[PDB]
Amino acid sequence: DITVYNGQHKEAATAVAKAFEQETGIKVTLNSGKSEQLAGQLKEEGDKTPADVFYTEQTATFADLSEAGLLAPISEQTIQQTAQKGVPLAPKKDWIALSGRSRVVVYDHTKLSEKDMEKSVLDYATPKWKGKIGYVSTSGAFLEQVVALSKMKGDKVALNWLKGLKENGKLYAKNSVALQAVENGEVPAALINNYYWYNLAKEKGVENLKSRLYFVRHQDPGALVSYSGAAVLKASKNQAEAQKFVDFLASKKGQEALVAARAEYPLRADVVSPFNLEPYEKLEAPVVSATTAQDKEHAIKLIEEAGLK
Amino acid sequence: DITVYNGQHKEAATAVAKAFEQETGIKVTLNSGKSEQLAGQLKEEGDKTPADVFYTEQTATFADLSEAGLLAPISEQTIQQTAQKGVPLAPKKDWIALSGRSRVVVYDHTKLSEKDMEKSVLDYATPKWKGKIGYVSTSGAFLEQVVALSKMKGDKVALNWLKGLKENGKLYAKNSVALQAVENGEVPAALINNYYWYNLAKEKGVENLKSRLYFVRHQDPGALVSYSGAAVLKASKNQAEAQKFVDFLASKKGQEALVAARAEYPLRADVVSPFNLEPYEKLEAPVVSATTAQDKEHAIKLIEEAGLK
Ligand SMILES: [Fe+3]
Ligand SMILES: [Fe+3]
Repeated sequence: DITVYNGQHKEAATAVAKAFEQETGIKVTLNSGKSEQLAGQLKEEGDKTPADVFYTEQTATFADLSEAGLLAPISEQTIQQTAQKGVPLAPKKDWIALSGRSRVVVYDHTKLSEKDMEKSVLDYATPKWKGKIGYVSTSGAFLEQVVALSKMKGDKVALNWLKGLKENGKLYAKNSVALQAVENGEVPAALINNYYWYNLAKEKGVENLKSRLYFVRHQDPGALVSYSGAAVLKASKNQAEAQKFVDFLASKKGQEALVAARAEYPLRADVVSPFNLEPYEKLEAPVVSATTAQDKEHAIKLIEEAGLK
Repeated sequence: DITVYNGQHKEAATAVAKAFEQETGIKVTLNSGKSEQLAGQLKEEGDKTPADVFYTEQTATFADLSEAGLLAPISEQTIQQTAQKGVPLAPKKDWIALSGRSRVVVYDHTKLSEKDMEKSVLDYATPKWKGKIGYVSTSGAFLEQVVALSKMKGDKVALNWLKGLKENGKLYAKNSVALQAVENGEVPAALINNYYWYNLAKEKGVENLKSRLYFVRHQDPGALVSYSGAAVLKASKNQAEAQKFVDFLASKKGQEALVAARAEYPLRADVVSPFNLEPYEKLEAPVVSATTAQDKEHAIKLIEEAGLK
């Protein structure tokens, strides 16, 4: 049996866990929490951690752990299975990307049309959007967005964008809350990840939603796709089973289990999401290098500088 | 007017040069030679080089130059244009990949069928292939193959493969010569890059060729796609024009010019090669990280160790 530190949304974890149990008879115990505290805790437990696997919303969360040598290597053959355009590869083969989440703009289509949308994510952080654009600065994908800005456009552009959000945007604690804020009409638009919308649409029927998704495309930084993944703890006592679980998540059955439950992009070529996602290729997402521990600290620095935290 | 140090096959360079001149009225002077000597020479000339642009068969050739800060940065927007699955991105935005070349096995179809081919590139380096498999150890893509082996399979596997080639394979000075050796029946099969074959087929008619291509697929290291690219010299006096030339090579018209002449894969999504190449996606090529200067030295070391050089 194995213990999974779960930084993914609960519905994602349960779905793959149940499937795995069903397929193999290995029981999975989930210890759920926010991707960051979890990463922190693993550093602190070191070789005494009870965790076997760490499953998180953002591969960027693996940077520190990998640098400190806390993660075990995966087979190259597994890694190759989810290697698609834009997907980061762990330099030490000690973590794997498994699903993609797109940055999107959600907006109230009963107040706006595509026609009112911007051609760049940069443009939302302006007075023109004063108190009209929601954002989530504590979001993991928000930080990746910052790193992407900095790498694609440079620090000044990035900083300006942050300062702009601070002055003009409405801050929400979580992506889900931001999405609700649009539906409830608190704000007309918000920057979040794609999956929340589709998920909400399935529960409620798109016909009943005020909100719709807008894709920035044309390789803008705001077209960023970031990835969720997993890693095996070097400290694990149950290597056979831990490895088996990570491999399963990269298999056709594990990808199917995940995509059925959550509107994230599968990374295997032979799996179709049932959610009718906007086709990857049409996203025109830019390719960005993997976020390193140093990239991470740097983005944090900018956020602070802009006075966001 | 600009001066291009040309490490690409002459027919590639001329074709893009002519096109560029035609489109812009800027004259291009080509100084042709082998990608390595050229790279060496640029190091040696430093800030006194007369080169404006360096155009080469293998992006790996840029590693040293970039490390020494000899290359100028390109626009991120240009870089994004050729960023496809598997394509390496320059960490300092100071070089760009422009076309892909696949590793392939060519074989005499009047002596063998696919059925006699191997499922892995590893298997050709065996006694079963004694004096029956041609290889080119001085080839730029050969070195990349070595790096890929080492990164995917580890050093021992790599070394074994090299030693195997040494004992069992027939060595040729160049890819073209290897290809001819198959046609002339000196060897039944050889490891080269895809473009030579297609090019030969167009001049001569496939119906007149003994040789055919075999793709290893399934993410084997022998399914490697490596890339040709260009860079602007930091020392250039003609930056405006040099940059314009690199941007042109990444444009639709520059990619078209190239693919018309040479059977390499375009990297832009809106360009179709007229050569009827095996579709990229069907190659099942593995994704490998960019070759660093250090990777390069390491591969050289293995080659030596195996007694190849
Ligand atoms: Fe989330
Ligand atoms: Fe060549």
